[PDB]
Amino acid sequence: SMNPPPPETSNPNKPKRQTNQLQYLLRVVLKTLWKHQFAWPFQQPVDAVKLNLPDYYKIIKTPMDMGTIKKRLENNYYWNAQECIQDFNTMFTNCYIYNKPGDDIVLMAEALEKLFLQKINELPTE
Ligand SMILES: CNC(=O)C(C)(C)C
Repeated sequence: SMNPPPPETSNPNKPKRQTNQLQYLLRVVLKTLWKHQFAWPFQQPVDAVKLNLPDYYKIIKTPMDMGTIKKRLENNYYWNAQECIQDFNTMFTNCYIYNKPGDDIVLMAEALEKLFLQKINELPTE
């Protein structure tokens, strides 16, 4: 029922890059999803205490959210685009694993994911 530490956003010994694909992931992909009317449940780690979801972190062992992704991107945490794409996919998958099919949150994730897929389809060549 308690919250775990959030995912890290800093790790000085993890090697890092700033690539054109990672730049697109921030300027286009994250910015597009972040501004959406359905972004709000996804802009920060799930607070299982405030939301009264005592089993959330029993089920979701690889938490991820756009607040974390945003900080990772702003702080150049990633080596490659794949790492960041994986973080978005973990976020959507978690939502679909935890929640009931058809729930509001699922529809919200689906709307964000559709946009994510449309933007990733035009990920620039390196
Ligand atoms: C991303 N948030 C969720 O999946 C809830 C469990 C609905 C708070």
